[PDB]
Amino acid sequence: PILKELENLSPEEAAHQKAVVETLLQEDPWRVAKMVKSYLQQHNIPQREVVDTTGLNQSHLSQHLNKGTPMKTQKRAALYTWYVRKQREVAQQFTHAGQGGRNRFKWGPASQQILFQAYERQKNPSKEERETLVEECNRAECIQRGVSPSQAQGLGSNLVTEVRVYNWFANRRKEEA
Amino acid sequence: SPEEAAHQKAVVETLLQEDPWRVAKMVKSYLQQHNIPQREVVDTTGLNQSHLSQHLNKGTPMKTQKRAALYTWYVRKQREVAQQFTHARRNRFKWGPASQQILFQAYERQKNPSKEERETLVEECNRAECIQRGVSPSQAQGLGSNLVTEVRVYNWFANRRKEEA
DNA sequence: ACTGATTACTCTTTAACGTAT
DNA sequence: ATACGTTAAAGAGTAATCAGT
Repeated sequence: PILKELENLSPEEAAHQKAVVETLLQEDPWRVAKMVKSYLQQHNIPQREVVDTTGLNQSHLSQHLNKGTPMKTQKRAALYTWYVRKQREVAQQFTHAGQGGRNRFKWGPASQQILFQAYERQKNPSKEERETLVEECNRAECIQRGVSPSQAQGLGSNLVTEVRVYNWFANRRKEEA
Repeated sequence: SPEEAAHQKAVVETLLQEDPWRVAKMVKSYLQQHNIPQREVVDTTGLNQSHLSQHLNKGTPMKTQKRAALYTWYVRKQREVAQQFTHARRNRFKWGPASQQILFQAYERQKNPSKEERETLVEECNRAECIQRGVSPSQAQGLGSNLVTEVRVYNWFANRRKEEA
């Protein structure tokens, strides 16, 4: 039971988790709202996940990350709690990945740029052209998350598939009209 | 409405011979003018929400049968509006464009009105709305869910005051 | 009165799907 | 494969209510 014991929280690292939340609760909530959002953009974490896990309101949340819409300390604490825990989950997600022993896919900005330029060359890409974009996009989402491309399976639902690539061109071609 | 019982068939029959995007911009203009929510459409007609919005706003095509259900509702709808304004679905209020520039203009003059300013602004907004729908401002009870009230003016100025954040 | 916090509702956007070649 | 025609899901904007100042 080695890996699951890493997974368990050492009492000291638990006090660190709680300490970080208290620190942010004394910082500018607008300042911490930026980084929560930017992190949610770095890993393309739907707010619905936060709304589901936290118990907050999508609008109050959306308002609080898009604008400096204030929110009471108790509710912000839940967001801050979820934040520090998710950091560990995504860390393991990638770490415990690449080896063998209900979120929706969302196109990341880096991949989007890759795809747009490719659409200019050939709007209806060959299957091999499509696959070569998958890895190139996967790598870009990997380096955007600061992880090695090897741990691409950690992207989870945000893992680019050849089917998803073709769809992008398909919908974007469908948007020609 | 037997006098026009088949006129409406002629309307929808015309409309479906008509260009799809043209009739789509038309109903949206109609909905925007009377501030009718797309919900009520989706509720009565039964077409998919996303499809309707993607069609009324961008030109996404749909089958004539589904298109006919919209046209049938559009023709129908005209009757209730005119009949109800003449008479003089818990839909939610929505501010109409002419009413906003009125309220916005009043904003710079006074961020925090008092009661008498709010209620005078009411009628002014109810005017423009009745005018925007080509009906005498006397028939404002027909605006119904879109009838401006004082509490709404306070809420408007309130919410617009929270803009600072 | 009013700020303040909070929310149900409405709708545009998005990725995905099936059908009929 | 491709085009369509169609849509569940995600999020931001809108109007609103309750309560502590």
